[PDB]
Amino acid sequence: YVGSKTKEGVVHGVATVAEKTKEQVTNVGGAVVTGVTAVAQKTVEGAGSIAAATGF
Amino acid sequence: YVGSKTKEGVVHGVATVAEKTKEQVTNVGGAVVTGVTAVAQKTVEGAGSIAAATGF
Amino acid sequence: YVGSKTKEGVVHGVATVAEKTKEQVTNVGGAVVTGVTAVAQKTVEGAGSIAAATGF
Amino acid sequence: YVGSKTKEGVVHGVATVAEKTKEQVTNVGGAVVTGVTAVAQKTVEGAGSIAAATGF
Amino acid sequence: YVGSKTKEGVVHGVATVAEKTKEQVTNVGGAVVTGVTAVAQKTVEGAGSIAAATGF
Amino acid sequence: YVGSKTKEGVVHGVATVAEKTKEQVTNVGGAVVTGVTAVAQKTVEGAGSIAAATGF
Amino acid sequence: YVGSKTKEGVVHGVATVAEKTKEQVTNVGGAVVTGVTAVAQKTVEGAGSIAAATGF
Amino acid sequence: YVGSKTKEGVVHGVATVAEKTKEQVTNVGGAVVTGVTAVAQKTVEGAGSIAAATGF
Amino acid sequence: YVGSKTKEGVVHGVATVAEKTKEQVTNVGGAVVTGVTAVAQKTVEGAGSIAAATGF
Amino acid sequence: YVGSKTKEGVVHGVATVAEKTKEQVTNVGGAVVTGVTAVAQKTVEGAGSIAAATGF
Repeated sequence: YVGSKTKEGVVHGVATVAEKTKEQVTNVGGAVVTGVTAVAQKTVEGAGSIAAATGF
Repeated sequence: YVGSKTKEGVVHGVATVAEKTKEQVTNVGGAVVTGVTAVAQKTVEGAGSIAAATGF
Repeated sequence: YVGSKTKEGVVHGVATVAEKTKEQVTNVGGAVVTGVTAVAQKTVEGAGSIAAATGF
Repeated sequence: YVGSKTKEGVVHGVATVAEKTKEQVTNVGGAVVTGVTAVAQKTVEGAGSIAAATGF
Repeated sequence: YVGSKTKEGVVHGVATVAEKTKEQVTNVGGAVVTGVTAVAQKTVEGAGSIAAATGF
Repeated sequence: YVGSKTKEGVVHGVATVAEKTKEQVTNVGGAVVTGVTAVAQKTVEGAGSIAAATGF
Repeated sequence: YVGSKTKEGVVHGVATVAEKTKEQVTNVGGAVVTGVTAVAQKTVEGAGSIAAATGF
Repeated sequence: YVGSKTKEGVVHGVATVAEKTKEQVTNVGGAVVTGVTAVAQKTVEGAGSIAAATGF
Repeated sequence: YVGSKTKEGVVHGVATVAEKTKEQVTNVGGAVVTGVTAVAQKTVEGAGSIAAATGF
Repeated sequence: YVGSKTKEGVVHGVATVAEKTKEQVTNVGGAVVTGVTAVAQKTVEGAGSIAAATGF
C-alpha cells in the first residue's frame, strides 16, 4: 500500500447564501479577483495559485 | 497497490444561493475575474491557476 | 494495481440559484471573466488554467 | 491493472436556476468570457484552458 | 488491463433553467464568449480550450 | 376591470433530469402514485386533487 | 380594478437533478405518494389536496 | 384598486440536486408521503393540504 | 388601494443538495411524511396543513 | 392605503446541504414527520399547521 485511500485538495459540504444590493467593481490598469468559492486543486509538480492577482 | 482509491482535486455537495440588484463591473486596461464557484483541477506536471488575474 | 480507482478533477452534487436585476459588464482594452461554475479539468502534462484573465 | 477505473475531468449532478432582468455586456478592443457552466476537460499532453480571456 | 474502464472528460446529469428579459451583447474590435454549458473534451496530444476569448 | 390579467394554477420554466437503475413498484390491495411533475389545475367550484392516493 | 394582475398558485424557474440506484416501493393494503414536483393548483371553492395519502 | 398585483401561493427560483443509493419504502396498512418539492396552492374557500398522510 | 402589492405564502431562491446512501422507510398501521421542500400555500378561509401526519 | 405592500408568510434565500449514510425511519401505529424545509403558509381564517404529527 503506497499513496492509497488518501484525500487531497478536496472541498465538500459547503452551503453559501449571499444577498447584496448594488455590488460594484471598477478597475483601471489593475487586476481584481472577487467571489472565489468551493475551489479545490492538487498539483504533483509546479506551482498552483487560487485567487491570485498581479498588476502591471 | 500504488496511487489507488485516492481522491484529488474533488469538490462535492455545495449549494449556493445569490440574490443581487444592479451588480456591475467596469474595466479599462485591466483584468477582472469574478464569481468562480465549484471548480476542481489536478495537474500531474506544470502549474495550475484558478481565478488568477494579471494586468498589462 | 497502479493509478486505479482514483477520482481526480471531479465536481459533483452542486445546486446553484442566482437572482439578479440589471447585471452589467463594460470592458475597454481589458480581459473580464465572470460566472464560471461546476468546471473540472485534469492535465497529465502542461499547465491548466480555469477562470484566468490577462490584459494587453 | 494500470490506469483503470479512474474518473478524471468529470462533472455530474449539477442543477442551476438563473433569473436576470436586463443582463448586458459591452466590449471595445477587449476579451470577455461569461456564463461557463458544467464543463469538464482532460488533456494527456499540452495545456488546457477553461474560461480564460486575453486582451490585445 | 491498461487504460480500461476509465471515464475522462465526461459531463452528465445537469439540469439548467434560465429566465432573462432584454439580454444584450455589443462588441467592437473584441472577442466575447457567453453561455457555454454541458461541454466535455479529451485531447490525447495538443492543447484544448473551452470558452477562451482573445482580442486583436 | 374584474378578474382580468390574473395568472392562476400556472407552472412554467421547469427542467428535470432523472437517472435511475432498477426502479421498482409492487402493490397488493393498495393505491400508489409516483412521479407526478409539472401539473397545474384550477377549479372554480368543487375539490381538486393532485397526486392523492386512497387504499380500500 | 378588482382581483386583477394577481398571481396565485404559480410555480416557476425550478431545476431538479435526481440520481438513484435501486429505488424501490412495496405497499400492502396501503396508500403511498412519492416524487410530486412542480405542481400548482388554485380552487375558488372546495378543498384542494396535493400529495395527500389515506389508508383503508 | 382591490386585491390587485398580489402574489399568493407562489414558489420560484428553486434548484435541487438529490443523489441516493438504494432508496426504499415499505408500507403495510399505512399512508406514506415522500419527496414533495416546489408545490404551491391557493384556496379561496375550504381547506388545502400539502403532503398530509392519514392511516386507517 | 386595499390588499394590493402584498406577497403572501411565497417561497423563492432556495437551493438544496442531498446526498444519502441506503435511505429507508418502514411503516405498519402508521402515517409517515418525509422530504417536503419549497412548498407555499395561502387559504382565504378554512384550515391549511403542510407536512401533517395522523395515525389511525 | 390598507393592507398594501405587506410581505407575510414568505421564506427566501435559503441554501441547504445534507450528507447522510443509512438514514432510517420505522413506525408502528404512529405518526412521524421528518425533513420539512423552506415551507411558507398564510391563512386569513382557520388554523394552519406545518410539520405537526398526532398518533392514534
